[PDB]
Amino acid sequence: PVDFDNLKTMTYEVTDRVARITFNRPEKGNAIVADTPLELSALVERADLDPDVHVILVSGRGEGFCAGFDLPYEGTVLSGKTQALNHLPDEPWDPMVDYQMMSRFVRGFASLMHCDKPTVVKIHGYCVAGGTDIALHADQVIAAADAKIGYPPMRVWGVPAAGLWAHRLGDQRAKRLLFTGDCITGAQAAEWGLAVEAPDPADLDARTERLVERIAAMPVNQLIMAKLACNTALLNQGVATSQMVSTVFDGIARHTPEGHAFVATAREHGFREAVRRRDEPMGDHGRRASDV
Amino acid sequence: VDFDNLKTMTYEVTDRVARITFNRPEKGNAIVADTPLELSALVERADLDPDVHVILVSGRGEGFCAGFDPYEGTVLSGKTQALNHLPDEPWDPMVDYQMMSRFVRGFASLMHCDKPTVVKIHGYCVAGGTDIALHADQVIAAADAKIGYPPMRVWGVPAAGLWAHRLGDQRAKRLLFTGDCITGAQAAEWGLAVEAPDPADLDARTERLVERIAAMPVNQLIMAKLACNTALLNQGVATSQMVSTVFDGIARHTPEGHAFVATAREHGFREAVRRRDEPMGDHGRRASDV
Repeated sequence: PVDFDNLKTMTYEVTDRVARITFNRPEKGNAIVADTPLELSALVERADLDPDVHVILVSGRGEGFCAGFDLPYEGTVLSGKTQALNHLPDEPWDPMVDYQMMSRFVRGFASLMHCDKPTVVKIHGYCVAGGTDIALHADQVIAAADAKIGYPPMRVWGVPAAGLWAHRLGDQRAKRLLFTGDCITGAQAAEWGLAVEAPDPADLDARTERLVERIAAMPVNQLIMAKLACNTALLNQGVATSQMVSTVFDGIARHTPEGHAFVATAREHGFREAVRRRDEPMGDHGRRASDV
Repeated sequence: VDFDNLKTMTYEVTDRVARITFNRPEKGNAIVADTPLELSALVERADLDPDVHVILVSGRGEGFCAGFDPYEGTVLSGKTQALNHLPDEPWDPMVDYQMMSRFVRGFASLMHCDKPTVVKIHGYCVAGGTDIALHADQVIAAADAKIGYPPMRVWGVPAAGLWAHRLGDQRAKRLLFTGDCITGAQAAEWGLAVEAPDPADLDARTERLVERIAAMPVNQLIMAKLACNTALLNQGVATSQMVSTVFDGIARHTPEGHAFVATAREHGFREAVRRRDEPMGDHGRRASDV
């Protein structure tokens, strides 16, 4: 059970009518850990139920919003032992054991889509890999013009479990990114309709505060109705099915020969080196742009 | 939810079957604030237990469920919700939606969970009871069980929004345009239930069904449910549920809804219900002759 007085991965503060959910592992690029979806969904529910909250603002401390997945469950399918056993390469694995695990990460992230009140994600720096599985669920994404946004583990070791790229970008632009693992800038993300605006990084915080203040100025009842109305169209696109099959695919990506070889490199040399070997050949390692 | 101090239902695993059994028979297993919370917590517990293959939901007493029967400083507080049911001031349908949608969210655990869910209906499953039951993957009903949504007559619209998905347009409308109930035998004929044993055989036929499902590997079962649910959810279930939950709030706040409550306060709820149904000839356990 989440303890609001001892949160592990993020902070919560209500200022006037804005509930601020702020990731708090800056030293690790706010990388996603087992408590991340639990804390996110609990805090989103708390904001939903607080009559003084009109809007939820999600952001991260440090150099970027979120770098993706980090490299009481005993006797459950989610136990560390069960999951580790299910990642051995030389024995048959169980994709449904994997599904039960990864679908619950996505379930927690999807709180930003299915909650009653408006959600805003502010992206500075980078929002890559699993970070996008969080961000794309938000109602409004506002990104620094120079932010790096995409899903590089398409190259090896993941398929976006949230399954939202086609819903947020359309077929052609989603395929452009998922067939390459390439990232786009925040500026491109606004041009492509992934973000609602892309202020220069110096103006990001001010434009974000401006956006959330305008939303918070609206009555809660009006906001909830607008969201229900818009979500009828969104969910009718088959979002639930995209997320299910993508979560299955993500488990497959982590268990193919390619996926195991990436993990073997990370085990031997660290995740940083594994990521370097993945991206340096493509010219976009680090904060580098992919020139889409 | 404290698994050692449950208020509305019990939880027991026998072999590979997780039994979630309602435990307020003196109140017809009527739904209260804790019911959706306990249901969804126990369903999750079952999903995560590798020794569980199937979830069996049932009720103690004379029937499955008769329908609807901490949050301080939240929108769900008793004070906030009571204020929102006053007749002579404008009410807020989104304050109501935040409350009723969360009952439905809990009940929808039976649809969205990973493992198969079976509901066993004896006696009755009416009104809010059907908002729970129709989410289950398999419904098995005594041939003489009474099933339907009588508060379509006044004071509700089925918040789960599942009748058209489970019966198709014509049969759903037949029940929702009248508040009539069907027997368990008719539920099987109409595909709402997978079978309708005589009441003396229901428990044995239910154990038989759950045993056949429990004999399958968990991974196979989860995949079958995922594959089938793609088609189910593509019917627009999310939308049906959302709009119906808004409509249920409306039903509770129309002049008709408020008049029903005024009758319940003067004569008691049991008598307000008798006066609703007796003119339609189907009060209590009486059949509707659909």
